[PDB]
Amino acid sequence: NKYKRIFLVVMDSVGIGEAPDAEQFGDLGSDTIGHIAEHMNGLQMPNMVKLGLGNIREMKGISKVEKPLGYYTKMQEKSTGKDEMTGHWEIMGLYIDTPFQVFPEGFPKELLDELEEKTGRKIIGNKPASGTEILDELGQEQMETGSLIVYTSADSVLQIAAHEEVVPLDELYKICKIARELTLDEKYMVGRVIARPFVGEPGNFTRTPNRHDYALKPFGRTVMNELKDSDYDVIAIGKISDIYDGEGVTESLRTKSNMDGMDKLVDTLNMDFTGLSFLNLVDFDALFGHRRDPQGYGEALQEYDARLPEVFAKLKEDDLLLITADHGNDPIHPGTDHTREYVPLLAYSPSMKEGGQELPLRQTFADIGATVAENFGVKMPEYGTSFLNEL
Ligand SMILES: [Mn+2]
Ligand SMILES: [Mn+2]
Ligand SMILES: [Mn+2]
Repeated sequence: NKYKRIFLVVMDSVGIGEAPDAEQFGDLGSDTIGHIAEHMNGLQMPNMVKLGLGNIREMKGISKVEKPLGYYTKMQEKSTGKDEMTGHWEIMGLYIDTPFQVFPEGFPKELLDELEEKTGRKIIGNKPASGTEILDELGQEQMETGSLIVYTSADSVLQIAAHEEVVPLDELYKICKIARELTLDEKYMVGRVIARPFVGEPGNFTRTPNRHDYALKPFGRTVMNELKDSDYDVIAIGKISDIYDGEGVTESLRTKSNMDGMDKLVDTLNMDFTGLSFLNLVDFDALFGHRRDPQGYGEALQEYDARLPEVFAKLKEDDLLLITADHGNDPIHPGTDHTREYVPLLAYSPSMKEGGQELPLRQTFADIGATVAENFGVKMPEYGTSFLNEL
């Protein structure tokens, strides 16, 4: 092995400017990091700058350095969609023709009609909403009628809420399984169906930890699958295990925040493993990008950057750190959807004594997957070109 451990960090939604095909998606002008930097009157990310973020692209407060710690370039998404699954699945060596859909105006009547026909239940709601908002509005009617509250987020999900005393958990799970079957259809391709049971009285409803998720497996065996099958460790941190529906995962560490994500990364640095530690920092996307909150997004990026020196200190000569993103989600852009953007790529090992250089632009996110596979001597993915030898 060239490297014994690879630490892969997806800064979720942290895009570095509109991709060549951004027009198709209505994403002309999109620039996640750049617009955040302008909002902040300069972003304070000195550690990402030291790695060479500014060498990829100069933005307000983010300048190039003469000697970046590691190698740098950006990646272009090759798959059709810009959704949560597509980006991650491509990173791990796939190509995804069929995008997952989002539903800013709610689900098509055809889909909801079939769900009603199959379940014998009425559906109410059918809108994007937080768990709290939707229960405040509809919790009581749901309790009184035995209907189903169906709602969505800004991502590709169909959520079904029902009071635990009115709809038994096992019946709610059965319904979600029906909904999962109906949404494997490119007319309304849903990434994840989520059971959202709740308890309480009107004006005091709370969602319970009896949530169950119904996700799709990646459309192909991934580099994670190949690592696991070759007896390597694959440690998933945050939503990673969920994103891949556990495929190729040997250990999964739940996280509650970006700072907690960095704590778990540090935990894995302290573990003797051989293979991949794979972190998703999701706050950027979930709390700030979708909510179009550039101030909060900027603060989160500064908080993340300040955690990096400890990571640098713990990396060994045979460790490789890869930092990237999965799509954009520009907090100063119309609507609530992701933006089609290039993503940054930083590749650092303390064994890089002369520092790094610019890499050729990665024509698919799958170049990460290919690099990981080549490093560990496992079957190469169908897509992606390794940059291992460039490091
Ligand atoms: Mn757009
Ligand atoms: Mn994402
Ligand atoms: Mn998202």
